[PDB]
This record gives sequence, C-alpha cells and structure tokens, in this order.
Amino acid sequence: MLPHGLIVSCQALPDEPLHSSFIMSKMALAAYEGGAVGIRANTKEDILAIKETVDLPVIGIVKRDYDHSDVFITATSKEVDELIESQCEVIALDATLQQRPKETLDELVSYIRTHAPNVEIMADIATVEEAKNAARLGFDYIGTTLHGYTSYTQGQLLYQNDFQFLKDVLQSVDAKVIAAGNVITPDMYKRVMDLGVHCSVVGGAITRPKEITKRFVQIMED
Amino acid sequence: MLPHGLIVSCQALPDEPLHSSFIMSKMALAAYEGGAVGIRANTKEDILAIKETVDLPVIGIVKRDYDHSDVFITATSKEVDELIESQCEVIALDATLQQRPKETLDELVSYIRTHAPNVEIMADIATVEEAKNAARLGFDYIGTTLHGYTSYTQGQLLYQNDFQFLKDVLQSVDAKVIAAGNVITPDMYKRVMDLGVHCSVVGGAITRPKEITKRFVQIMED
Ligand SMILES: [Cl-]
Ligand SMILES: [Cl-]
Repeated sequence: MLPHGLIVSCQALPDEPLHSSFIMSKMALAAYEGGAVGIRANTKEDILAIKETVDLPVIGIVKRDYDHSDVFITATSKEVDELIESQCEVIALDATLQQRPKETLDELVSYIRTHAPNVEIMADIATVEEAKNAARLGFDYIGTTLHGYTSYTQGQLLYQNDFQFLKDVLQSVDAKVIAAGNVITPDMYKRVMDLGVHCSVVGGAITRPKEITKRFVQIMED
Repeated sequence: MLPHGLIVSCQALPDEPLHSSFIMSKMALAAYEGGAVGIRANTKEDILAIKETVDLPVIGIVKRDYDHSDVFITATSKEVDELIESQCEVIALDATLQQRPKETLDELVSYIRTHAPNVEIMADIATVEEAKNAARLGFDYIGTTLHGYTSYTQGQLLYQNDFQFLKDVLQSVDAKVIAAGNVITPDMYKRVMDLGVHCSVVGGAITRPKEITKRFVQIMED
C-alpha cells in the first residue's frame, strides 16, 4: 500500500525537454533521495526504467489519445495490459464519466481486478459525483488529478477557495484520497495533508523545470 | 553582455542523480522555453552540450577540488583553459581572497584578459571586501555565490535581514551585481531584482529535483 507522504510524478511527454525513460528514472532517483514515498509515471517503458533505479511503489498510467474520446489516462484495456506488464504497484486511470473508446469504466475496473488481483487502483476524477462513483467501484485511492483538466471543470484549480473541491471530495468518500494536480508549493502540500488526504502527488513543481522557470519569470511580469 | 533577468544554473556534479551533459542540456532547453535570459553551467562537456542546444549566453565554471586549497570554482589555469575551449560568453571563478592551488586570482584575471579577450568575467565572492577587490580587478559581473560558503562567512545566508548582504554589495561597487546562492523562491527573485541586481542565478530551485523534494518533505517535519 502507499504510505502517507509525498508522491513525485516523474513525467515528460513527447516533445517536453526531459522526454526520456532514462531521464525519468534519474528524476525518480532524485525524488527517492529527497524523501518521496512513491512515484507516479507514464508508459510501461518509463515505469520499467524507474523500477531499475528505485524500489519505491509506482502509480502507473498510460497517456494515449484515441479518436472520438477525450479520455486519455489509461483509456482502454490495451493501456491496462501495458501497466500489468510494467508491474507497477498501483494502476491509475481516468474514472470520469466521459465516453471511453472501448470498455466502459465498470468493465475496465472489473478487467483490472480479474487480470491483476494484487494491484491497487487509483481513480483520476474531476467531480464529487465521479469520486463517489469511484468509491462505489472499490477504488483503493481517489485522486483529484483531472479537476480543472476536463471540459466541465475548465478554470477550476485544486487550491481555489482554500481547497474547497478537495474538502468536498474528503467529505463525500471514506476511501483514501490523493491530492493531485496544481500542488505547486510546500505550503499547498502541507495544507492538503492537514485536510486529511492519504498522500499528495507533486509533479511539475519538482520535475518540470520549464514550469518552475515560468513561475520565477512571472513574478517579474505581474 | 548578459541581459537583465533570470539566469538558470543547470548543474549536476558527479555524485548527483542528474549528472549528465545531455540532461543538463535539456534542463537548459527547459529554462530557455520558460523565459530564462542566460544559463550557468559546470564543465566544458556540459557547456558544449548546452551551447549546441540553446543560443542563450552561458556563464561557465569548472568545480574541481584541489589538495591544500579551499578554492574549487575555476581554481587554476587548467579550468580556465577548459572554459576558453567551451566558448562560454562569461567565465566565472571563485574571486575570494583564499590561496588558490596554482595561479593567484590576480594572475588568472590577467591570463583570461590576454588568452580570451572577447570573454566577460564573473567574480564569485563571499564578502563586500571581495566585491570591492573584484571591481579593482575589472570584473564585468560580481556575484554573491560564495556568501555563507566560506570558513569566514559561516552562518550567513543571502536572504538574512531582508538581503542586507546584497544591499551592502550593491552600495560598494558600480559593476553589475548578480544575486546568486540561496535564491530559492520567486518571492526572493523579485526582492533581489527590485533591490537593483543586474540579474539573478537560480539553480537548485529549478534544476535539482532532490533539493526541491527535500523542501516539500521538510514542511511536514517542522
Ligand atoms: Cl520541463
Ligand atoms: Cl537533484
């Protein structure tokens, strides 16, 4: 099971500067040496590289776009099969009620429990309605990952109104909640942990130097 | 000449997770895409990789330890010759009063002006008196890099007492001053720029995921 604490997301999609299974493995090493309790990573190849540098538990996804669907985080059983091959400890997937390319969400959850019975699952949700559905489905972890990153949550960011969205998720489910998406400072990490999340995912504020650089430059441009 | 704005330091010494000319070149590309106006980098191999990736001006150093000297930033003519070969726009060196392994500081400044007449020089100092000495020696830039990192500045850190050390350096010299060392947050960057530095170096807060991770974990351990 994931410990309480900091999960570092070590992702770099094609055309991002640090795109490389190799490079993400050394980023995960840095996160381990700095006190992370877990890693979140994208694609079987990055997961397998990370598993050669660190023994931290990994939350795996596969970001892959499909025609005629906006679902791109572990959309179908093809992505699930890649993640079962990766041997990541937690399989995360979009758990929105958006139209998927192939299996429905219920079917994908059933598929994972059948084919990978020793692997925990994490729901990436955008609304309280989705979070409560994920708890019904027996997800091990419910994350706020897609809040602000769907067409129906545009402009909403996790930290808005003193993390009201997170407070609403925590009140709505008894499952382990993960604060993920727009946790960008140590002060925000402390806030979400104080509100009672199991653990938090921090990505860009540690592993996207372009994103961090933009925050430094922007302070001079306000 | 260096512009005003943000210089991102892209360093990873041999024991660090990201040690790699290729990775530091991608850190530098990320910094460029985020709005940096220059790069600081360590070793000829890293600098050459960076300069083939981005056209930003580079402040070059060579960190190399020598017996019976506490000087390790561009300590001798060996390191200067490596930086001349690198074609970096600005050669930075320890500009402390500490005895060097080979050539004195004054010796190395004259050596750079005669062997690389088109290259600007940056003084990494620890004290106001070293800042004044570097102005005497005709440095183009004077940085606060070693303030708090010498045996005669122990316990001192740039940000202490609302950046009083920086205010004292700016009052003491007419040359372009660079805020470098312990510029940890966008708020610190804004403060030093508002106090009148030419530009500021930010390294580990952008390009050392281990140190950023450590800052997230620490907030929970206070
Ligand atoms: Cl990046
Ligand atoms: Cl690091």
